[PDB]
Amino acid sequence: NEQIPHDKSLDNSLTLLKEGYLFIKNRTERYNSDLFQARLLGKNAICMTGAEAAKVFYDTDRFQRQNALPKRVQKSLFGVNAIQGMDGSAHIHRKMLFLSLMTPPHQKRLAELMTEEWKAAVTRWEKADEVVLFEEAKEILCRVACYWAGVPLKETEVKERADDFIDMVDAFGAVGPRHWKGRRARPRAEEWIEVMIEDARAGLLKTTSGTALHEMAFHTQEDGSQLDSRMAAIELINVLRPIVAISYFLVFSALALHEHPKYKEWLRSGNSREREMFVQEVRRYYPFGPFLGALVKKDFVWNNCEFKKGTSVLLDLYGTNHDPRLWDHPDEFRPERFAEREENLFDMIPQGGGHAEKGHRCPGEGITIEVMKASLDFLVHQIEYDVPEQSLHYSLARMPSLPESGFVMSGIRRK
Amino acid sequence: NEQIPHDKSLDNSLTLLKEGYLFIKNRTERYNSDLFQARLLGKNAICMTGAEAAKVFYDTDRFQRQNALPKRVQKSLFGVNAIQGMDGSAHIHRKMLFLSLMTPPHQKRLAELMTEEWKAAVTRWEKADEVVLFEEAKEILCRVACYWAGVPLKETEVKERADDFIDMVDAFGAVGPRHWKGRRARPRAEEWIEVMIEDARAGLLKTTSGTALHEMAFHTQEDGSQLDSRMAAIELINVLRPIVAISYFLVFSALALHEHPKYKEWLRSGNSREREMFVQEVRRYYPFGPFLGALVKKDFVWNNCEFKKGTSVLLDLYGTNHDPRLWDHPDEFRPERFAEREENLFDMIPQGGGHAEKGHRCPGEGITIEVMKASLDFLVHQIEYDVPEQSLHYSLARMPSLPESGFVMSGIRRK
Amino acid sequence: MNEQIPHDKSLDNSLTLLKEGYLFIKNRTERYNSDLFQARLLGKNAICMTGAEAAKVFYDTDRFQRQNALPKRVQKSLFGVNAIQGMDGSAHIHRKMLFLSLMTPPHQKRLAELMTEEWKAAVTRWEKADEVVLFEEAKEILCRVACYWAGVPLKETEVKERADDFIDMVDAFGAVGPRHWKGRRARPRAEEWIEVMIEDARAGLLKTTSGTALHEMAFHTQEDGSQLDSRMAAIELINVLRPIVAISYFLVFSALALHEHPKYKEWLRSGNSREREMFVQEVRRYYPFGPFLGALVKKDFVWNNCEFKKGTSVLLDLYGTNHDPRLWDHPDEFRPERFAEREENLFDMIPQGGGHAEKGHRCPGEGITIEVMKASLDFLVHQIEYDVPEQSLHYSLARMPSLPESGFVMSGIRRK
Amino acid sequence: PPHQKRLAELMTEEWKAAVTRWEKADEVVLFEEAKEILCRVACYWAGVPLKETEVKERADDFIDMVDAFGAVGPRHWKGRRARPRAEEWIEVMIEDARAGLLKT
Ligand code: HEM
Ligand code: HEM
Ligand code: HEM
Ligand SMILES: CCCCCCCCCCCCCCCC(=O)O
Ligand SMILES: CCCCCCCCCCCCCCCC(=O)O
Ligand SMILES: CCCCCCCCCCCCCCCC(=O)O
Repeated sequence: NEQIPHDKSLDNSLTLLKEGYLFIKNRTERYNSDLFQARLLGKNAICMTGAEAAKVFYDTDRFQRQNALPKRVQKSLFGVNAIQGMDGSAHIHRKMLFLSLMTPPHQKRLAELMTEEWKAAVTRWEKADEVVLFEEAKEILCRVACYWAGVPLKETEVKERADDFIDMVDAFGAVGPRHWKGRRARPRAEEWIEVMIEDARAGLLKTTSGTALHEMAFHTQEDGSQLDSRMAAIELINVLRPIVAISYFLVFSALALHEHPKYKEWLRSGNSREREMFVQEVRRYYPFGPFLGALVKKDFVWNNCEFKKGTSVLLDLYGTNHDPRLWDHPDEFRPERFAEREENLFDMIPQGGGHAEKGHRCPGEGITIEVMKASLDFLVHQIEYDVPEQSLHYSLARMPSLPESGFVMSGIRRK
Repeated sequence: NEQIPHDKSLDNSLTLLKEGYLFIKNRTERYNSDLFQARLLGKNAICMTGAEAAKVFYDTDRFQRQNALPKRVQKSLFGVNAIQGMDGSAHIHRKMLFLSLMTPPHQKRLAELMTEEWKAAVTRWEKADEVVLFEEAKEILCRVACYWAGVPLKETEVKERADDFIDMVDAFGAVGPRHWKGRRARPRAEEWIEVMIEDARAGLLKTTSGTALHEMAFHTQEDGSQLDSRMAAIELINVLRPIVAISYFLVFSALALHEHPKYKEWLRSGNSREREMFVQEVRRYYPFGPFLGALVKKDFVWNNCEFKKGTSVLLDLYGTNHDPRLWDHPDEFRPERFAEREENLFDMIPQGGGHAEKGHRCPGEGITIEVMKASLDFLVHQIEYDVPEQSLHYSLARMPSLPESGFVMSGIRRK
Repeated sequence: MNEQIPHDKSLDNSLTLLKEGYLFIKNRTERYNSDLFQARLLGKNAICMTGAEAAKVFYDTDRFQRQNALPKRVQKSLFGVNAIQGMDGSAHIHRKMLFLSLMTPPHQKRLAELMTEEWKAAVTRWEKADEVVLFEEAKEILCRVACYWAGVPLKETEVKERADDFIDMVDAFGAVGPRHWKGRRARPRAEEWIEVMIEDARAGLLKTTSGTALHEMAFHTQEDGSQLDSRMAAIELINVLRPIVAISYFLVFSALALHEHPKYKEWLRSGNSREREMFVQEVRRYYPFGPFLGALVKKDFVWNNCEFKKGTSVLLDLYGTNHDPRLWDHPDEFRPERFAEREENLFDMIPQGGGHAEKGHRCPGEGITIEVMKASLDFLVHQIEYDVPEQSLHYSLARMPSLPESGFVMSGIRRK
Repeated sequence: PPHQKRLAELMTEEWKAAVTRWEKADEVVLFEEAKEILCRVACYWAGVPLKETEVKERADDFIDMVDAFGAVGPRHWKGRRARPRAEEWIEVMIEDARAGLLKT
């Protein structure tokens, strides 16, 4: 009873597990429409793609994030009742706290700490037979994130803290044991950080003004009250965990360098401009965030479709980032496409669209870019290495997707 | 005043632990009364026995089940706040859900799956030195129950899941370590099944209409709302666990065939009619459910006893099944006593009395009988085996009870 | 307001309290020449005091309350959540009478005698062992005796685990990091273990005996006649079992005192119960255990030219008061003879609290602690001879609680 | 007879001391108490050092050898595994005693 296409399959959630990052795109292509209806994740939903749909998706008067996604994502990736599900001035108030910790001075400090760690790892890498970049990245990022945040990290817990952080990320689009590893990792990380929050509030743990642990421990909401120690820990996890999740992008950028070697000498000849272009294309080209979920706040009409209050809407991030209407040859890795490109908040949304200060767009975008640029500079200039025979293939069905090998490296030598 | 027999001892709960299935009958015999007063399980109680008392016990205007038993039974056998403690229209509404899953077609299906599994196990049994029927029964029943319910069950977890189910059953009448194993097994099973409920509601787990997992996940109460995912998991476990608990009756059936071999050829020359009589006598003769607890809902007088509102009342299941006024030679195993016998809902109550549709009587009675008939048919026609030297003794003080050896078999060969 | 009252203005005072421990308050009362100073401690603006006169005001229940006084960390490790230590008013007195009813002189005598038989039985094994750690031996014996006297079943294969969980809770009350987390994990294990007992008892499924701690906690009724929650009843029973095991600290300090002051061995041997009580009291006064106590100002009042505002945190220095030269001549010296002909006072000797135990929060186990210490000291003096080999007997005044590092390891043990 | 008397008197002291522990226990298995007491008494009388944290495992190893002499299968294999552990544990004592590094 509508001109809006309707997928009437009742197993669509299971097909989403089968198709992953291509579920919405396969159907927007099939139905010749930027939007279609489908029962997904237990809700009658509308899936939409494209920059114009992203513009509507980020209209906070038309869309809310509360109760948008199933509880399984909060219990694994986000944390229960955290910022991802907040709306109104309360969300903006808490969003300002996250943004205050991810300013360019923070981005520069984090990238510089990573540069030091990469250079120091060379002396052990030269003595190893093989090195898995994903494993080295997750442990370096965990060590750097905690140090930069004032979070104590003993050397005997680095691997278990980093694995717990990655287990949460690796579980957001999974069922069965991969999803359960994140469900068990989250309570350990929350208990671990909440103790620091309580010790800090009693003065029994030294904190430093301007760092994430201190600002989370002593942040006050709009009513002047502090966050519950568990919520303060959860929101600190929403800083430490995604910094470790940069490991995925670091492996993808290394895979892109390997699969497209002409950009290797192109990066050496250039400077930070060419590294940023490469890093932006890594974020646009490779999969990470599949889609975003929202609920319709008030009845409205857009693109000849009636959005009723309460219906779930999913915005295809991967499809928008591979839209031929916005990107020429979208399925090709071409860093040159970002040369002299005007800033657009809705055609490139691997970490969200719109304004971070007025919406749910990722505030760690700058940190992600600067850490990637520094890690790319290290791979290009500091060391030479072989990429031995391995399964470099990554599955689009799997969410999040990662090359099975993890970019194993051998024959590592300093330049 | 009452002037009804009164056991004035203060350690009666400890005496119930040492006398078990005979505690109520020892005192009804001693007091020459169908009922007596006593302080049991921390409550001033009245124990009663006989079919007439069973008729009164199942008057839902006179009796309720809410708050009738200590919390220890919920936290081990039943689950907290499940069907066993419900009253009124809400209980009948949930009771219809269970009954819809245990109709004769379900009984036939479960019995047929059991036959197929028994026959396949012969190849393994012929190669083994000894086989413990109890351990084989619980694992087969667990795999058959989960497959029939639509509950996924990996081969690497069949033993643990079946052990967790049996631990809950083996703990309902225990104190100390035996009871604690059921207190620890219950949260494991609830968490295991609850994940399935939430995954099914999100469409991420395939379910099939008419199976237990589906019907529990999408059952709606009187107000049209579905159960909490934990409640739905608890009530699904109230289907899976008692199916595994049939292992007790299967072991007792083999013990009856061994201790009274005159019935082996009697069953051989007979058919389903003789298997019914044998299976029914196994349920009447051997102990399983000791007694049932209820609370007096309103003041009433029965058998010259004034039942005050709120007092605890225990109905002797075991003693009623061995009542010489209802069964000739009640302490003898005589399957022929069920030859062309009319339906009586209160003289034979090993799995409750009254109407299962209008009360708390076990809805799995038909499933239990049909699975027992199939397993008995298998032991009689399909294999020959030795019963080596073992302790086949079972204690009437241990609740639940089981032959100590578990009817270990050897020399197994197909026929 | 209180600009005259001295004021430590450091922002890291909670961290300095961790590194100074039992000496944090005395260092500043000596520094400021005052029984009173202000400081931000444990996340609250506080006033620290010391001396017998300060203790008198601290135990004025109209001026001070215990609810919300300490951080929740102490409840989650030592006390238990919402237990007797944080209660005020008639409800506190009611539950306090329950504890006192289990720690009367008949209970003190029973526990002390149970200790004596266990010490004597241990000699047979001690003679066959190369070395014996008194701290490890005490906590096991104290746990076995406390559970037996309380009616708490204790399997032989769980004695070490239960005793370790009790000490983990005690050893964590003044710590941060791993040492504190051990108590944070031990408490749920102990609470769950005891709560099943409370549930089985209330159902008649576990035998209890009137007059024993397990029975009295399981069937204690509040002012409104209702029973405690099964979890709360277990928590308060642990507030009896655990502190009995905690006597292991005092037992090691007593043996440390005999070794470090050998002249009192013959003094005790040539004496009787009088000299043992004097030695035991001096062990409690001289050695550290209870650092300070916390309370909230119940209502506005003025004392010692200081304005106490309702809600402000106040910490009473137990250690410093016990070493106050105004009350004890040569206070930093172990002199058991100082307790001969000592007038009984409720505010100058406060290692386990001050005031009246029946009208305040003073430790009701003081009598049990003394009687068990006397019997243990009697055994160490008359029953056995032993060597104290080379070991680290040092105990840090910054570590809360404190213990000689070795735990007074003994060797060459033989009967007398 | 002097060695017999000494071992019996050591046993007597151990039985008497055990009563304090037995009075607080719900149950006591005589076989398990006898094997541990005998192991401690035998080692002490022999001059063999025996830490309290190893009494159970040393006594278990001793009984495993005895309980295996007329058995086949797992019961016999327990003794076949306990013997190398006990032989190695005692040969180190012989080694140290002959070097004067263990008091005898
Ligand atoms: C590895 C690279 C990253 C990717 C692909 C990514 C992606 C995303 C996506 C898709 C969202 C949801 C956006 C929305 O709802 O509109 C998000 C939100 C968020 N991200 Fe990231 N992110 C990354 C790195 C980071 C880092 C390193 C941090 C922390 C320093 C971070 C912090 C956050 C926070 C706090 C939010 C919630 C923002 C809010 O709800 O207002 N992210 N991110
Ligand atoms: C092994 C044989 C079994 C025995 C001895 C047994 C016995 C009992 C007893 C004594 C009750 C309590 C009756 C009452 O309160 O009046 C009961 C209830 C119940 N049984 Fe069974 N049962 C058996 C098998 C099963 C099986 C195989 C299932 C599931 C397929 C099952 C499902 C239930 C349920 C759902 C209830 C609760 C009914 C209600 O409260 O309305 N039982 N059973
Ligand atoms: C025999 C073992 C012990 C038992 C059963 C015991 C019991 C208790 C109880 C029940 C309380 C709470 C009283 C209240 O809040 O009203 C308490 C408080 C206290 N106990 Fe003990 N105790 C024992 C040994 C000790 C020892 C050896 C010390 C030495 C450090 C000690 C020091 C304290 C302190 C400082 C308080 C707090 C006093 C206050 O808040 O005013 N106790 N004890
Ligand atoms: C099939 C399950 C449904 C899929 C749920 C998708 C969850 C949307 C959020 C994805 C954000 C990307 C995560 C990057 C790492 C981080 O920021 O923690
Ligand atoms: C300590 C006294 C016992 C407490 C009262 C026991 C009441 C429960 C009786 C239920 C018998 C049937 C249990 C087997 C089937 C199942 O798994 O549910
Ligand atoms: C940050 C320092 C903690 C504050 C001090 C908390 C209470 C100190 C006094 C209690 C000492 C009692 C310890 C032995 C008895 C017991 O086990 O309760």
